[PDB]
Amino acid sequence: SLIKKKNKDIRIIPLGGVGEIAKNMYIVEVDDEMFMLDAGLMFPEEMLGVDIVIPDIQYVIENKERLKGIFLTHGHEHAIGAVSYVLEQIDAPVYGSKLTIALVKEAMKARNIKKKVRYYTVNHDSIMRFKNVNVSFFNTTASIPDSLGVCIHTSYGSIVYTGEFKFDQSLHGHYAPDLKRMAEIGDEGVFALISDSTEAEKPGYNTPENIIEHHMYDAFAKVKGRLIVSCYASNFVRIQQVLNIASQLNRKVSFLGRSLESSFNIARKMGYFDIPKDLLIPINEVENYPKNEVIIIATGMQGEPVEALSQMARKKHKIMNIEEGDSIFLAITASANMEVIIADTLNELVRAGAHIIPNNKKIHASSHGCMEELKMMLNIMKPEYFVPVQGEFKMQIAHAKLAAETGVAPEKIFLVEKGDVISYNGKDMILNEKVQSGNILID
Repeated sequence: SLIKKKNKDIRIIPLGGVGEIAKNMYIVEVDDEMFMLDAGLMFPEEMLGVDIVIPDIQYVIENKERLKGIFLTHGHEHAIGAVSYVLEQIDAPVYGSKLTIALVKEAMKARNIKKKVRYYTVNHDSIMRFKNVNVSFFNTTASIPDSLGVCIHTSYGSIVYTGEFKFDQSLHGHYAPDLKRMAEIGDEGVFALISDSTEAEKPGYNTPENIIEHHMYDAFAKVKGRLIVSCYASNFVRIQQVLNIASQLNRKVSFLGRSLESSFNIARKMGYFDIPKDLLIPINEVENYPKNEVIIIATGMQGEPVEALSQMARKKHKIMNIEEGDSIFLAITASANMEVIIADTLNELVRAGAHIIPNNKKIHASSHGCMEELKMMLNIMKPEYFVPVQGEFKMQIAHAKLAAETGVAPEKIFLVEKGDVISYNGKDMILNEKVQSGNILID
């Protein structure tokens, strides 16, 4: 009764999501308990013959008896696309919001994996208790609803992992952030913040979605023929905007691609979308309408939209191809991994006689916090140590500069590569070890 248990050693190890924006996976150890935070995929970067890339988890396998859980922040492919592959190697519980869990189950069914999985749905009131720590959660604002940040409580203070977030006052309901809970976490004491760097190079605030939606309306109103929208199947913000605008322009909407069809059906049943009746049509009926009465939302059979758009542009798609006069709206976050395929696909679309709605100040990728939003998270959390993740190295550097601006000690900011081990022993935080890391190519 007189002795309280107290934590001694911490390790933080990125296995994916640094040096890239995708395949996020962060291992946190507190003494003899290990936690996996996200388990994403990345679509192939000239990688020929690859469908997806997932993190090498050999370090976790070597230590698997200590893995107490996989905690999933949100249902983007870059956060959950590797989960089924992880579960074929190791049997640990999977914690996530009601939507994230439903999406993981759909992935397991799609790969016909029959193994018993221990899912545990959490929300912002859940506190998961382990031997060494407790884990709590808080709502964030992502491009998919029901996203959660993760807070691992230790005797040194909390280890906070944000996942994807932005601060946008126009997003409410299942996108509303837990600002008061975040402030309480910061006030109680944050030992380490692990935060999203994807848009850390961009000044200001990301554009609010109400303004993006109005600009999408203006652009789509000018489209004289068919409109093809290319986005991730997880981009529920964009999908909802397209549905709203379609109804206002007297266009029908149809989906092209397996992951979109499944994610939408799941989410619609769960009540996540506002859908006018008679808006949606099956893809086989699109040819029956005048061109200026249709919007097609297209993603890869796997959820990678640019490859499907390239197939359509080159008249190689199995179901539906681009025709001269089509207009295209491509909604995707830029990365080093995607820039060649994006450039080539845009060229192919122009050669096919399609019109490209610009990627400019009026409309552009608007998820992930820009500099001021990242500073806001830093100022709320007031971390002792800071580990920028979810980005290429230049994005991590930009984010580290923001942390120093908000007052994090520069010697307490760690710039990590895949397989690096940050460790703390109650005295010093060090980066003095590496573990195995790398890319597993799935065909």
